[PDB]
Amino acid sequence: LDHESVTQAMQPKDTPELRALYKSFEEESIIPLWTQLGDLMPIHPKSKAVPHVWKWSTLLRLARKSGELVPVGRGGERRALGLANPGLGGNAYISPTMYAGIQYLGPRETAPEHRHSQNAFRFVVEGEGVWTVVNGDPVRMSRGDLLLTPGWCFHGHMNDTDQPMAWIDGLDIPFSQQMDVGFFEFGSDRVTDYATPNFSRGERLWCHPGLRPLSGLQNTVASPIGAYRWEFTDRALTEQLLLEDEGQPATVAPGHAAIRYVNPTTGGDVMPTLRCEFHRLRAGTETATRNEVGSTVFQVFEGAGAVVMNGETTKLEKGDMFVVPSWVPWSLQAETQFDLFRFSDAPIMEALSFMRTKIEGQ
Amino acid sequence: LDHESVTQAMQPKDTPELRALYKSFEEESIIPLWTQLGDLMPIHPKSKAVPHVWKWSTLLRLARKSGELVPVGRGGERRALGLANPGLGGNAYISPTMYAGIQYLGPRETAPEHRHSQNAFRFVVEGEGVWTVVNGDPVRMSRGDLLLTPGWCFHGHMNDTDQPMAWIDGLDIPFSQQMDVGFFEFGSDRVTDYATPNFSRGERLWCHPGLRPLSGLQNTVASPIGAYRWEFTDRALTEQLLLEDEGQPATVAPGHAAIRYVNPTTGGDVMPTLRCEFHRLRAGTETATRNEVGSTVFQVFEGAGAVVMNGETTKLEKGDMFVVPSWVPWSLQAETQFDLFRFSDAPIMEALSFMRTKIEGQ
Amino acid sequence: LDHESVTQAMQPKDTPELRALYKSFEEESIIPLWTQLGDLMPIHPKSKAVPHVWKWSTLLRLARKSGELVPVGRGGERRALGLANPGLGGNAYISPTMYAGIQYLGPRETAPEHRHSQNAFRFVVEGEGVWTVVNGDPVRMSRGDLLLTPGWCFHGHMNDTDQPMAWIDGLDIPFSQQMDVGFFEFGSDRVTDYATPNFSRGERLWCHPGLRPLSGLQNTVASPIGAYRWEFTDRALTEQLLLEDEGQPATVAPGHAAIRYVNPTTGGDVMPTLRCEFHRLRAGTETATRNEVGSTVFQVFEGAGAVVMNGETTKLEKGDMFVVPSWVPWSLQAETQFDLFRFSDAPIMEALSFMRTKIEGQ
Amino acid sequence: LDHESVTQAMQPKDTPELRALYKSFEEESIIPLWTQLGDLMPIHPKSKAVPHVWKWSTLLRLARKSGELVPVGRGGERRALGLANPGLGGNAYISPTMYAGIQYLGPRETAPEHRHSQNAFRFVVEGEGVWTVVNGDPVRMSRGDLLLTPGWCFHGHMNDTDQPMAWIDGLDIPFSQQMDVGFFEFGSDRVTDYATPNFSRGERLWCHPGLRPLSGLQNTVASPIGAYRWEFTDRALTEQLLLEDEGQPATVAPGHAAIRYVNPTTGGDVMPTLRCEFHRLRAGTETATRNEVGSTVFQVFEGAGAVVMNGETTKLEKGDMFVVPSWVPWSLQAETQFDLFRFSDAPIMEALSFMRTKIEGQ
Ligand SMILES: O=C(O)c1cc(O)ccc1O
Ligand SMILES: O=C(O)c1cc(O)ccc1O
Ligand SMILES: O=C(O)c1cc(O)ccc1O
Ligand SMILES: O=C(O)c1cc(O)ccc1O
Repeated sequence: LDHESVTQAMQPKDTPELRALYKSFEEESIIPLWTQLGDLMPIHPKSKAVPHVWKWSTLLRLARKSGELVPVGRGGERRALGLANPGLGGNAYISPTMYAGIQYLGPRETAPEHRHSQNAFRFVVEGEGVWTVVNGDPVRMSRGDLLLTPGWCFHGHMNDTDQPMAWIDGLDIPFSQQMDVGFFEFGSDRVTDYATPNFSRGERLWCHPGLRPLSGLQNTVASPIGAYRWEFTDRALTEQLLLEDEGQPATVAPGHAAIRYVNPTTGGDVMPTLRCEFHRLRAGTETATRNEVGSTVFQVFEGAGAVVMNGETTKLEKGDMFVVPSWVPWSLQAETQFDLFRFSDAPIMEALSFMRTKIEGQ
Repeated sequence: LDHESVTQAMQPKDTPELRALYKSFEEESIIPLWTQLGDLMPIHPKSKAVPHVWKWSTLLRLARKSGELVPVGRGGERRALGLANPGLGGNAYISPTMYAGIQYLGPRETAPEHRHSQNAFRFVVEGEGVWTVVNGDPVRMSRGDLLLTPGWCFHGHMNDTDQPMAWIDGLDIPFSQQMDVGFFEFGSDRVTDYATPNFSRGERLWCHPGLRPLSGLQNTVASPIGAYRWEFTDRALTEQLLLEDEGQPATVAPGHAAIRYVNPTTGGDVMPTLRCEFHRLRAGTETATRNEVGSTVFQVFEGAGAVVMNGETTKLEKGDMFVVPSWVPWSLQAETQFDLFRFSDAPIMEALSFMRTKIEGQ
Repeated sequence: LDHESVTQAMQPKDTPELRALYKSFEEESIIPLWTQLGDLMPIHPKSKAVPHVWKWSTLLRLARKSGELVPVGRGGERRALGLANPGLGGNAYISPTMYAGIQYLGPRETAPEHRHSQNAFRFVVEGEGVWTVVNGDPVRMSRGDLLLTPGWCFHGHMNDTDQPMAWIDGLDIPFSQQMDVGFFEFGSDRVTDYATPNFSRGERLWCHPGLRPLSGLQNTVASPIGAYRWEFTDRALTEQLLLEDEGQPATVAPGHAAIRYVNPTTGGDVMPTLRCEFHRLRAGTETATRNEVGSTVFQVFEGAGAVVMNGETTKLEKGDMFVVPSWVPWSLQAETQFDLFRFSDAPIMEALSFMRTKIEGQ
Repeated sequence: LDHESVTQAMQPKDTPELRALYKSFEEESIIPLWTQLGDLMPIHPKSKAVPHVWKWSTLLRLARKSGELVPVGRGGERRALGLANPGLGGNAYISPTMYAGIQYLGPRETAPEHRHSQNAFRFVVEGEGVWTVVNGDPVRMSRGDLLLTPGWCFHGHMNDTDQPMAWIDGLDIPFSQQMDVGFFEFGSDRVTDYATPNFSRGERLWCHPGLRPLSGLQNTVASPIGAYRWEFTDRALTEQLLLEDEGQPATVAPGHAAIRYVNPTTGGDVMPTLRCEFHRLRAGTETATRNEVGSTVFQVFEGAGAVVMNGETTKLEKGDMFVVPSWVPWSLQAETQFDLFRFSDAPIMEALSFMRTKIEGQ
């Protein structure tokens, strides 16, 4: 049974006294339950957000043009283009939980030192030689690099070359706004440290596999790894595929290599509200259909193939971004070898025990 | 500095080419960051919900009248009156995270066996001899009793007497709706077990202080205590006040006794999304002003006194309910001995490391 | 295969040069592996301690006589009689991990305020009106009461009546000695607070089922419950048996009711090194045979029946105590209703992932 | 005050009746507390084990000679030379908790596939081209490499060259024997997989910094990293020293670089009972004196310098090994740059809340 076909027993006699009680409800800020239980409590998630794809060539065109018409600054903070879900009523929200944005930084430009409670990351698909300084620690950016900017950490963005750089912001702005959890402070209009060191202190303490500095024995809520570089991400994915060739367990599913970016102090997610993963599918691979609670977003990093969402196949190229709202059945099909970057609100669904998963063949 | 007075550097020249790019934004579901950073990222939480009080005598009048005009049933599920925040745009939400409701159950009436992912509790200020059956386990209800109804547990409500009963629902419906996390199923139109045992199985395994059944060694995400009875709550609060008389640490603050309802398997909160507490202030007590992230709601259980919210003192009687949205400075003043029941979304703010606290004298 | 029948390939030619190398080993503090792998690394635990029973009437006789011949004091600290395992080479160790002792306190006598790192508890089978003061907090003692005395907490013992009292100490002295973990300090020769309050502060904050004081929100490594009283222990066990009569899950095994004493801040064990449980078997009940890693000890609190250890049935009366060393197969058989108190080193085996369990019918 | 000078009040009158009660004690396996509280409960740890150094050139000489006189085999399992503490009564125990051993494996020799509950690691100071197969996964060994062999994992050792190899075993045999926690099984006399792959599967899934395979989302009690290679260990230590040159936090103490080997699924220790660290001191560095609960052991990997234990300076060269029993004050002084490998029983002291630390300048 469901909400579209269950017997509605309460439906009250439309008398003067009834309408007067309803007038009374309006006055006293009361809304009766009966007239809407179903809206409030669906059979399964039925998101206001809608599955949607953004074409990279489109995003690029509008990003370059923004580069012409407007400087990056101080009220607006970033020349960034936020992907707004058609189903979310004009809000700059790619899902109810996440903001997803393309930030363009033109030659020699800078962004200034700020912090907010909202958790953030920067993912670079094309570009080079911009540097984000986090809590004073300059973190070089380049193709394939995930940089983190966990909540309440100072950060600003200096471009060291005559080249523009395009990256994606991901944040829990939509969660943080709706739940009243936001704080924000100012730092400097120049980035705090103009130095351009090829690797960051955080990297240099923390990017040694299976090793922990004795000066860093305390666990952290977010990750101290300022950058997860393309190289390591690439090699991990390749080994998983080589291991598969060799008949050893590694891949998540046949032909489907994948890793999660993690906080090394805990082995858990990079930040309290956001999970990041990277996936490499072999040419020909088609993932089982999944329904998962919460929203995820992917960007095609390399290769060619397709998503299916609610049964609708959309063809996908390098750079394209799509969102799968809560519970929408989704799968991915690689034409060539298909490299994809992923973020979701899953750590929220998981901390609060709201997660569920339906997979096709089980 | 803040968002009302920082220099806005980006403000682009209003040319034809600019307006064309903006037209282009609308078409492609893009919203640029610059025109609204401040809305998105405030200096501190600035909730859409508003501090509000509901007068019990008012809620009672409208609840009784609902008892006349409408039966409790099957589409509408409950004859319950939801406290809607004036600041939340018509939604039946007392805060962005919580639903708060007054449910009236008339003589001999029943509610039927359902379950949903949404977490729930039932708190009885006046009434007797209704019974909620949880996963088949009948749980008697009476003045002062917190009953839990954790997510995904079957539940229905049979009234064993010619008396009406009034209680409050509290749920994370507003969280669960906005985050797309809701599921819902049907059970029976009679409650599953008409038996009326004076205490429930859960109570009888789990309400022995400092003792755990060896058949219940596994930890749970929600509490197995079906009911936290007035008696124990009352005695705890009294002892804390006696201990204070005796010069021993106990009270949270001078004259301010208080306890948190807990999951005994973990010592943590009753449910993943909701904290419940009970407070007893001595006559004359005035709490330090607090700002806390997330929303809380209180109901005056006994006595007389006042709240101050944003500096506005409101006088309060037995049964009244008020909400303090995220970050609104609040304090409480007891005229007589002031007993109050409390719920909040704090376990969410805390799991996700979003919590902060400003207290007056420190 | 095993160590008694595997081929020994290394066995070196007994030449002058070999004996010279062995002489050399002795000199340099070297012991070669080859000559003893099997001693060092058995097929399954093969404890030096031996299953043993102590007859209460025996312990009582020797305790009273100790009462005549010797006062309780200041070097010797306690007039206590420690159960020494025949297999543990003269040490006052009931198992390799635990000390088990019967302490006699005669009329009007006191013990003085000390503390040590070693974790301790006091369990009273017969007696009344002695009081242990813990960190200044007087904790009354009587038949059935478990008192805790966690490591590094000051404690002393005043007897308020013309009656002697007999209880059992349990401690991790044998663990703490062998692992070099012991510290010890002095407090007073009178107990710190001669007052005799019928319940202790700790009880009065913490013994309210499912409730936590807001002044005690921090988790603890040991339990803040100073006393787990007979009443609650008794009622818990009875309810589990009533629930069984009623066809509801409760008992661990058919006719076998049981509870674990717990730290309410965590739901975990009372102390880092020691687990305490209480068991009530129905007349006729015979438990499945178990092998568990680590040692346990039981005292018959009420009733009559038997243990089987390595196949040897021993008949048991009120007060008797037996130990089951690591991995010895054991079971219990109730003739009448059989009440038993239990402690083990299981939290150690469990924290370090050394635990295993073999049960007969599975 | 202490146990050498506190008043001994109990000392009973030596009468016939007293001696008869004592005779009675012996018969009934009772040992009275009074006559020995102080032995049992010292003021601070006073270990039976003694600070001791083993000279590498000595260990090497006896290891080579063992290579002549005896083959590695099947009863004796390993041609390994265990460092026995003079203070531990003939047992092959370097401390009460740990076994420390030097294993010699001659040309073309193998060890066979076994497993035991006891946790183990292999650390190579000099040697190359031996391979330990763990649960079928061949793990190459070379200078500076820590290999893990967590409890209950099959393992055997094949030497692929005409060269001998010398390494150290470290195990919790002494803990496991004394606490009755040991199990042991047989596998094959050839290692299971003669293949010699330059890196192991475990490495290849798990040695990518800040990355986790989605096929390995479950946490583990021991580490899945089969090998922590010299390279990464070396670079980590160097960066910490470069960071210090650059005025950035990194080192534990001035001139004192250091890392802990960790389980990447948790950020915690490599195994439940054993901590491993590596330290690199700058020439001239002298560490503050420490007292720590539990025993540690170090091996000088490179450089030259000294330890001080109970005030006794001993000079130290490449390969030397020393043990610091529980609570012995210790410090380290580098003459040249001083590289050292370290293991301890600290995870035990820490899980059970027995740890304490006294440091000189605080
Ligand atoms: O700092 C950033 O790059 C940033 C970018 C956004 O699109 C939104 C919020 C931010 O703080
Ligand atoms: O079952 C209830 O009593 C209930 C009451 C509400 O006001 C909202 C949702 C519910 O499930
Ligand atoms: O304080 C006690 O009652 C005690 C009794 C013992 O048998 C051994 C150590 C102790 O500290
Ligand atoms: O497998 C080994 O290399 C080993 C070595 C030892 O010295 C002691 C126990 C072992 O299992």
